[PDB]
Amino acid sequence: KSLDPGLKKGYWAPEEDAKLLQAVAKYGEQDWFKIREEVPGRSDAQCRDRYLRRLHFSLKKGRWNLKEEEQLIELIEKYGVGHWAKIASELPHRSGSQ
DNA sequence: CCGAAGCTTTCCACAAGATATATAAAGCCAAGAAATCGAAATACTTTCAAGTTACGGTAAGCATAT
Repeated sequence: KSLDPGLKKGYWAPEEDAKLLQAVAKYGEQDWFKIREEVPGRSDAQCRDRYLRRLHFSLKKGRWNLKEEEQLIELIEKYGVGHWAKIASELPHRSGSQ
């Protein structure tokens, strides 16, 4: 992911909407190294997390309403702290980075 | 009549030798098969590198309420 003349460190998504999303219909959630052979300027390490955190559907999103604090309480009540402990290994897509 | 120059081989002698059984106990040497075991190569288990994906850690620059 460094010292590579073929990678691009941009911030926006130039042609990423077509180069990266086609794999959704092409390959499964495995063998990401097959994708970088066709998409230039993108590395698999960042592409995995980009795909995951961009195409996820089940996330706690929206405005902080009068019912979300109970959701946070029941989330931190499942196993413990969750953010950095080992219990994050079983949390489905509830990684600490988010 | 004085002087000068030419022991290996091939056969008779016939009295011994040679090749022949025959037990017969005894161990060994000696070549041909049958059984046995050591070296190991073409294979199987496991070890060990080597890159690689699932799973996160902090941190930085932009949207919007007060």
